[PDB]
Amino acid sequence: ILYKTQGAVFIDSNGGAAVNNAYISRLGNTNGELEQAVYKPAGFTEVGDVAVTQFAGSEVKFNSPIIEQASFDFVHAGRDTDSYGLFMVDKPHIESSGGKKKHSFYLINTSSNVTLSGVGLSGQDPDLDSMYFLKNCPETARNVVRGQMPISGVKLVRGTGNYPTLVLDCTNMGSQFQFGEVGDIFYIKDVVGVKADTLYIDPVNGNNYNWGTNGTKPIRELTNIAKICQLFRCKSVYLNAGESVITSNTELPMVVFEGPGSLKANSGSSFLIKAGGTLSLIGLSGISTDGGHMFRVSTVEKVNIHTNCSVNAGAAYVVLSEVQGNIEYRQLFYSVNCSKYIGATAGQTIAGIMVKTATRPTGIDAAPVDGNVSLTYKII
Amino acid sequence: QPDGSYKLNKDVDYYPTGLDIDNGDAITCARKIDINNLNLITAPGVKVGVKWIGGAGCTTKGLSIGENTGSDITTARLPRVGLLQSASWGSIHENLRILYKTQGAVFIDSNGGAAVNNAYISRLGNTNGELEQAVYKPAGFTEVGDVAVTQFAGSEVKFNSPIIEQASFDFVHAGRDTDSYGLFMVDKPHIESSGGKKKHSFYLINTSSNVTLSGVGLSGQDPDLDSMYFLKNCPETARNVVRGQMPISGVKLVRGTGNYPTLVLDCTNMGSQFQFGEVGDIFYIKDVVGVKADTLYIDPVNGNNYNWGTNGTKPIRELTNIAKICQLFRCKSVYLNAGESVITSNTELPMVVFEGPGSLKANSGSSFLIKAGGTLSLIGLSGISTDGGHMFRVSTVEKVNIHTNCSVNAGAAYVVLSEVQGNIEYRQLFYSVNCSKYIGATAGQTIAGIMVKTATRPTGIDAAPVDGNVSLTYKIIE
Repeated sequence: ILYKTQGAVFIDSNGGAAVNNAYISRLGNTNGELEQAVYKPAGFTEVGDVAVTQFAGSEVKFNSPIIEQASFDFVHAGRDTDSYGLFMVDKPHIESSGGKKKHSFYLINTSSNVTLSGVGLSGQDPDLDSMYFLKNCPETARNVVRGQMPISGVKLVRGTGNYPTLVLDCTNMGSQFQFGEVGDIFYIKDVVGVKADTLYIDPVNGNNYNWGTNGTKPIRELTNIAKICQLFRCKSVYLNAGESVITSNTELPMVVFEGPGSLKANSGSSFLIKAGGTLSLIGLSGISTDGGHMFRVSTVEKVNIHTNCSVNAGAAYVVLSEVQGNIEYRQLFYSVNCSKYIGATAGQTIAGIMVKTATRPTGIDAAPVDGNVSLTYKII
Repeated sequence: QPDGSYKLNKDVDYYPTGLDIDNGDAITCARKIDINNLNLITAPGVKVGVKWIGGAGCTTKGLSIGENTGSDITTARLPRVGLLQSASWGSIHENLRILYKTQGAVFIDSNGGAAVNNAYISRLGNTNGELEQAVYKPAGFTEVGDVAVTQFAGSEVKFNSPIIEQASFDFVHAGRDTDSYGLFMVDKPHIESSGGKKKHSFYLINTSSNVTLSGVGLSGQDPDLDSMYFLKNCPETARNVVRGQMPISGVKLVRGTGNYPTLVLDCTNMGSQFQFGEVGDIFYIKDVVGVKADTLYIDPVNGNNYNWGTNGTKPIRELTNIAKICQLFRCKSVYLNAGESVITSNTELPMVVFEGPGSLKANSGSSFLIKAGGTLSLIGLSGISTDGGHMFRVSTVEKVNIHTNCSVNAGAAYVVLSEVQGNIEYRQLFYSVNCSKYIGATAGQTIAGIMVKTATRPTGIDAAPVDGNVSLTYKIIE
């Protein structure tokens, strides 16, 4: 199909239908972005030519399509009632002159299974163009990505709606961590068979579009660092120079933090500890808060907090347990300031404390925790 | 031509590249060509059956090349190279049937979106097949032997359910020289060869791949050299993903060259490969999803490092990769068969239960390395000792528990040296222990708890069981 506005449109009942080795191309992409789709689901309101459009419950199988010069390679909506209609594309060969493109898979209220073949791109707008756009896909939906990412860097995903649905299933990422972008990490639901050792943060030069798992492409904010480390099984977080801040309670992953950066909780906010393990701050320029307790622990699992950097909780505590907790805190050298090292909101939390520095609130050597904490050991 | 004119190519070896088209150096005149059931036979010795050059969007169904003349291949009416294809994006070959002598089909340069569906490609028997020298092949492929399917220079043809028979090499595939572009894609290859003669099935050079195994295949008769996969210089960013079902008969999975592992087992149905097959070279496995094993078996006397190690009848021999192997297959324990399992350089131990009659030994001043939190348990072993180095070097800040229920001798060194600001609990149960300190640290404070429950211990350090860089949380002695 050589087309001007839309290549092929698939609507309503098409069960078991197949489209094999299609070759669908606009005649060049000049003014392609100004075409207006004629037959389209109500949820697709974007301007731009569309190679393949599918909606209203249609579930055609697309096997190895070649798609050329399109603003949108695929627009697919699930059925309005129940999101029925799986978007299925196996090894699409997607290309466009000058790298002009808006989205390759614009997916509305739907699930999908796509296998990439290493051929593809994202468009030139550094903000809006992405391989996937997930629009209002429901909580039970899954948009599964297998195969090989393009060799050249792309922005993977953007979306609207309250639920993540993108799944990386052993996706071959190539050099995307270094040269591409995730776009909006919010929309990734889970990741299988893809790992990275370290997440890089840079509050000055970082960019939140980045994956963050390659040092040349750090992210900027702390908002999603627990999510990202959980997804890619990161062992460390590296904080580049400057102050990494939160203004709302934010989870920290249980890993080693290193680098010249510092951590700051503002607006009365706290860092949240939600999983067992060890949190280590090693060699940072420091951590402090402007008035909230520093770490709020909401897990009953064994938590070790290891601070080898400057610590200042002011009038608040280094650790507040919101549950019946089990905590070991160790301060190594540098300095620490707080009214109590550890406290808890109710009836007992067991804790062990070591504070190895002369620069500490000496006056609480004899009473280092509030009444709701009982000590297993105290090494000061 | 030099003068700016154009002449029809009559050169047998010529094929156009994407570059040639763009330069204007070549213009394809092959559009709207369709083949349906053509049988092509050839006098013995003919170089090439079909040149599918520039055939973008052209299609084929039931194209048969080569005659099954008889048992003697040198006299058979078939070409040396069945099919040579380039610049044929969007072409489709259905039910291709090639009987060849040297190379079945060759795909080079731009073939974007091309498919080869249900091909049947076979040499006419494997007699002297190993001596065939491939004619059109990437520079990185220097081996001798016939090749059913060859692909290089950025060609990425989708192979759907091919049947490949009697080949020394089933597939030789190289990624593009500059950027490793060109995914090797084969869904369900049906691979057989008489007398089980074979070099490799997937010889992959500087490339990624996605292969779904269907349950039909083998590896060659050479016990050291023959393996299903050969991964030659695949880059750090490449992945060679293996899905589907392993062959019923044991095979050797993988060998390679280069410094980066790229093979991925993605819910691969291993069948009984742990018991009857071999990994070959564990170095080249990058990661494993949905494949598990409870126990890793080591046998310094009778083991073979080609083995998976996860079945008791096929233990591996050395300790070098036991941490890597336990991480991949999520092993819960390691069984040491009788004998001394030794290291001569610093080697990581997985945080699992070690049992069996074997002993562990660190020679040449080496140490066992503890790099992750959890519990390392040595239960009922014939002992662990070093010839002078610290026994366990801890480089993680996570909670580490060390539980030794066997004889322990670190000599003048420590049982545990923390190289970090550690958090260690050590317990010695019965048997005997010897060391200068149970726990020490390279620097500034490491918290520890210790229990030593045996009378055979260095009693002189009951009072100072750990060095000055370690602070005790509890101490249970006597």
